[PDB]
Amino acid sequence: KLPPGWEKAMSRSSGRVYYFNHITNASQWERPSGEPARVRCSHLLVKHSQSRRPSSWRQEKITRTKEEALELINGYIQKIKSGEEDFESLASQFSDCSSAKARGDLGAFSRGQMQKPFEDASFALRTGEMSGPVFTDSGIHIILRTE
Ligand SMILES: Cc1nccn1-c1ccccc1N
Repeated sequence: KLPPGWEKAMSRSSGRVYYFNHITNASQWERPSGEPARVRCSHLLVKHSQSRRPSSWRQEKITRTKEEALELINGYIQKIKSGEEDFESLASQFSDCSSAKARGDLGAFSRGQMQKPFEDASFALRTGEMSGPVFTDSGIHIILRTE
């Protein structure tokens, strides 16, 4: 079939085939094109009441539900994909991570350093590709592979 991690899917609303990556939670209409020692990523984190540390520079007590966090992530993904908003702008304004002040940049990293779902998505993204919602003990991430 297609590159590993990817599967064919059917749009429930249009009937048109699309492609879904179960490692990055990315989805796209085009058939996907197709590992490095290190990747560089940015991310936009939305925490929730069950986050390992439910606090952030935005909010001393994060109280939103996981469902509310996922809805916020979904909305940010929509605006990034439509081009109304840039990833970096939304990360700076709304990421519950200290990296928000760096437009979400986390720098480069190897396997072994980040939380596993984040690492797997990061290394499965192509350069310049953005993830779907990625879930970790920290909360819910939108990941952008920059290198
Ligand atoms: C995938 C999903 N849909 C609604 C809520 N969540 C969710 C959010 C955070 C952690 C786990 C889960 N299941």
